[PDB]
Amino acid sequence: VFTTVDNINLHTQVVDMSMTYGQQFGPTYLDGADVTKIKPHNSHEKTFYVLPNDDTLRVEAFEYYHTTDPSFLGRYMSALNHTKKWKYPQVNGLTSIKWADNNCYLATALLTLQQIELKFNPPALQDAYYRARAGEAANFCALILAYCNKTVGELGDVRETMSYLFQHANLDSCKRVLNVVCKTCGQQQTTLKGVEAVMYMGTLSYEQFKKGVQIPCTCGQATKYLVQQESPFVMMSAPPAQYELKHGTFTCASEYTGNYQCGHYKHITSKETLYCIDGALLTKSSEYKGPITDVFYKENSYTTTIK
Ligand SMILES: Cc1ccc(OCCN(C)C)cc1C(=O)N[C@H](C)c1cc(-c2cnn(C)c2)cc(-c2cnn(C(C)C)c2)c1
Ligand SMILES: [Cl-]
Ligand SMILES: [Cl-]
Ligand SMILES: [Cl-]
Ligand SMILES: [Cl-]
Ligand SMILES: [Zn+2]
Ligand SMILES: [Zn+2]
Ligand SMILES: [Zn+2]
Ligand SMILES: [Zn+2]
Ligand SMILES: [Zn+2]
Repeated sequence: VFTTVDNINLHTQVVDMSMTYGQQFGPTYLDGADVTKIKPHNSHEKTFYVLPNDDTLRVEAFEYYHTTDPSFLGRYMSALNHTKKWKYPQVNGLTSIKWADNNCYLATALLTLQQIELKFNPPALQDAYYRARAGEAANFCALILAYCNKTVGELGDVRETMSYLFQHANLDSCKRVLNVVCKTCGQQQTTLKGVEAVMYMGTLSYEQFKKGVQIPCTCGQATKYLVQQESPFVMMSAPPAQYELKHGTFTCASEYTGNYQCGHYKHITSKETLYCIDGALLTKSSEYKGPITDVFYKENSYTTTIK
């Protein structure tokens, strides 16, 4: 019998058939199911996931997941019991998810991550991220739910899910410098780094951010524009409104229709033409107009031209 916390460093233990796994190993999981109350069986003699009970397992658990929350393995194994049953079709060369248990926001996020450049700091996230691009995205979706502290069936927001994931990614080299102009106060330059340098809530178009956005001032309206952007991408979010998506001006977008929270997501991507991925469904179009809430753009190093 093998016990592990990372499926890498395995620990071989000797088991019997009298006591259950709970008494011998603590809460133990096979695949995604809970074999805590289940007694050992013949075909079980394989590797089992156990909650860390010593310092060696606690250290290995942090090295793989970068978390010390004792409930993390439980939330992760509970989500995996559903995600392993989902279907992950290949739509337009991308891995999507067939609709199941309100996974519309998870599918839009999964398709978005396969199109932007991202390096995850937790090794467990990075390893499953690679398998997700290759078609095996069950572990990756389950880990996303665990890190975001969300459960299967819960209604998720794509912008909130991306932000949670961005905080577990290497965005240290990302830098955004803004300039807020105000006729009374003057000019103030602010520098953002990391997660805050790649996301903005207000407008959907990256060009309006470069031209200037009407932002309030402490004295009372100013204008904020982008001076310099050094990031592999930018995420522009705005409340759901009708927007015009043109081929070649963006990478991918998030469509939200329906009421607040209990609504549905769809993924729009710009290839040789505009593609609409709704789980397992694909529709193409030369132009698009609909309710868009998130737009992702590509970037490397931008520097403004206004004094
Ligand atoms: C699907 C879903 C799941 C979870 C969730 O959790 C939010 C709670 N969270 C704070 C923890 C939200 C959503 C969700 O509805 N998302 C969508 C994208 C959404 C729709 C609407 C909206 C308004 N009218 N109608 C008919 C729809 C408004 C907005 C909106 C507005 N302003 N903001 C910014 C500033 C925070 C966002 C977001
Ligand atoms: Cl960490
Ligand atoms: Cl992390
Ligand atoms: Cl609202
Ligand atoms: Cl772009
Ligand atoms: Zn970490
Ligand atoms: Zn389910
Ligand atoms: Zn299920
Ligand atoms: Zn002012
Ligand atoms: Zn849905």
